Amino acid sequence: DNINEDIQLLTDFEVQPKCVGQPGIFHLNMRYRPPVRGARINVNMAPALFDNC
Amino acid sequence: DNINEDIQLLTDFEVQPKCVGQPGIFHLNMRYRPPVRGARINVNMAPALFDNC
Repeated sequence: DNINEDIQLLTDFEVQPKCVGQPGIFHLNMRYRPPVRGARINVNMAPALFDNC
Repeated sequence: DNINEDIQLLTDFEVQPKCVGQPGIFHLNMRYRPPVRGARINVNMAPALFDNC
């Protein structure tokens, strides 16, 4: 949808309070869309027999 | 005379009103020319006797 807003990387400094976050710790949030299984295909056949309608 | 315009085939959809014609019904018009009997031969003999007329 938006790879820029789906994957975010923050340091531990911008997640934890002031002077509490530790250096070298990162927080990666990834909002991805995996393939789905595919459960049912509801097919609705509608035979058309008329030519002038 | 014209075999294309003498033999015409229409579906029932292009003959009946909208959504009224039934599928699988055809209308064949054939305007043919049958042999005629042959009733009389009016023969008109005209003997010609002159050479310079």
